[PDB]
Amino acid sequence: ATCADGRTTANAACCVLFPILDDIQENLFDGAQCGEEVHESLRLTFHDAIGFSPTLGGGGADGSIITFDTIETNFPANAGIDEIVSAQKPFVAKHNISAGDFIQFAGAVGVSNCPGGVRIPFFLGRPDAVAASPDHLVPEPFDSVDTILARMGDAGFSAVEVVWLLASHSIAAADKVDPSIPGTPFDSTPGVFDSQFFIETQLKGRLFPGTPDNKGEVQSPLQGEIRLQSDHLLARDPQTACEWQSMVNNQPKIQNRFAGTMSKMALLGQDKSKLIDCSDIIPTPPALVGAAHLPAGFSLSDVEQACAETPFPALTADPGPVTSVPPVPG
Ligand code: HEM
Ligand SMILES: [Ca+2]
Ligand SMILES: [Ca+2]
Repeated sequence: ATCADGRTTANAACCVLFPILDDIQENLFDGAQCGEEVHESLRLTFHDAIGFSPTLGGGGADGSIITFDTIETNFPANAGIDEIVSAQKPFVAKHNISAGDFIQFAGAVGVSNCPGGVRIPFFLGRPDAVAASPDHLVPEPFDSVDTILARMGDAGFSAVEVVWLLASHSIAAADKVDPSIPGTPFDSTPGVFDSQFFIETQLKGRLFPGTPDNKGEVQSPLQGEIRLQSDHLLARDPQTACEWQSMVNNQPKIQNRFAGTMSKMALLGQDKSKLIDCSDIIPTPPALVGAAHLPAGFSLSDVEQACAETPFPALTADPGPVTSVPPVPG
């Protein structure tokens, strides 16, 4: 098909996405950058989609977190999501796609702006949300590993799929875990979709980057990096540790598994055969920058080996003394 301005797409319903793409790239993502709004938009894909259970209910990736914002943004597990919901709302109102479609589209577009990123398949045609998600369907960083894995399992994901989705934490920061240090990333490269998250979570902890005693947090290996309790434990648990380690220095696996599992997440509560493929709209991401490494000052002895089948790979360390990670600009 050929759209209004001459750009082409396989299925013509998808032409509606071109003006939306242009608009969000300029006016939501600050000129196609991999920064705070991209990261928050990716977080939103999960907080919308995971509100799905075959028995507890919820419509999954249905836009409910926007349409029923006054209910959902008040769930404890959704703390801080109100900012990005408020930012996306006027875009949904202005454009001609459902809220569910918009959230997944914006996430996919955003990930495609990040160096090292991947093109996530994107489907059009989710109907409007019917009801708010039930509460207590979004995992929390202080939930037991088995609780997180069961919740994700209930939604349809294997333990290895949870690991692949958590590649998202390679382009990610926290504002509410430790409110004294908002914008503190989960890896040293929050502007690059890379394996540093999987590496740096495997290191022995050293310090709290801000205050002690925050729920859902444990010690981090680096000033200016924060470590979730859940991420600490998933890197070490027998169900997930070998898969976690397998991501290290394997950019093509990170990309391919993230794209496939994000597609599956984007379709929770939906039927792919009742939607239209608009994957060819997503831009081509920039190339990976940087290579897999231990942080400056670290060595292999600082890695906590938790995969029983295979030792952690030796990686070279950046040169020089231990440095600290800059926060993500708000
Ligand atoms: C498996 C269980 C998960 C837990 C317990 C978890 C927990 C968290 C927490 C506590 C934060 C910080 C929020 C704040 O204080 O500002 C966060 C951020 C984030 N999460 Fe996860 N998460 C999980 C899975 C995922 C998944 C599957 C995705 C996929 C999209 C995702 C994407 C993100 C992103 C991109 C951010 C960064 C937001 C920003 O930088 O503005 N998370 N996550
Ligand atoms: Ca939802
Ligand atoms: Ca990264």
